[PDB]
Amino acid sequence: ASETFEFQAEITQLMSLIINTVYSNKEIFLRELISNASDALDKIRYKSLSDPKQLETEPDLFIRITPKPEQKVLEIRDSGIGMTKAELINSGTKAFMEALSAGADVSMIGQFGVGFYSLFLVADRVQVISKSNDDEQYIWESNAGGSFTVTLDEVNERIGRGTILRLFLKDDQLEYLEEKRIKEVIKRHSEFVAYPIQLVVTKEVE
Ligand SMILES: CC(C)NCCCn1c(Sc2cc3c(cc2Br)OCO3)nc2c(N)ncnc21
Repeated sequence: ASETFEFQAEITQLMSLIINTVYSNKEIFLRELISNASDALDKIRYKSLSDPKQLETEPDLFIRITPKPEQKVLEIRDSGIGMTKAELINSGTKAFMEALSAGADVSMIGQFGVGFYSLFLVADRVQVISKSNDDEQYIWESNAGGSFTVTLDEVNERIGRGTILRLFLKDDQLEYLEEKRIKEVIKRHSEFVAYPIQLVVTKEVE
């Protein structure tokens, strides 16, 4: 039983714009999601200052990137604060689009507070799987269209705490499934992240 919701008008506009743009430096999406992951980790860590038990659901603070080639999927996981069903369901958007019209580089998206949407530069569908200490695990899904769904999660691996951004990459952006490519993008735009960034690589035994 999934629930469907309509996106705020400006958001639907932003997604269409991003998923269709021919912008050339699409790799910036990884910088933005890692940044958001880092932000969520900061949150749970700061919250744990006066409520240590909050960390018990998942003691390790990390950002993990897992390419799943067979499915043409790239996952960006963090053991941050997570999001409840209400948070997933419920700006900076309009001002950013106006900046874009004037010539601003798409890479400024994060400074406008909407960097999450840069994922549509390399993917045409996304599932945000999240588990907040305050709610059950839920799945938020969008295909850049005007509506998104939120479903109680009974199909994905249990997240102790945190969020998984599961990107369904576009057929021409499959390079982001490659370990070599992924590393260089990370090393290039995320040198000062306080959390370990783990890359999960699958290698056939010799
Ligand atoms: C204070 C509040 C306005 N910040 C919201 C940040 C939402 N968010 C984001 S950005 C985001 C996430 C969404 C979303 C919109 C955004 Br923007 O709808 C689908 O889930 N990434 C997060 C993450 N990795 N962990 C926890 N929260 C995350």
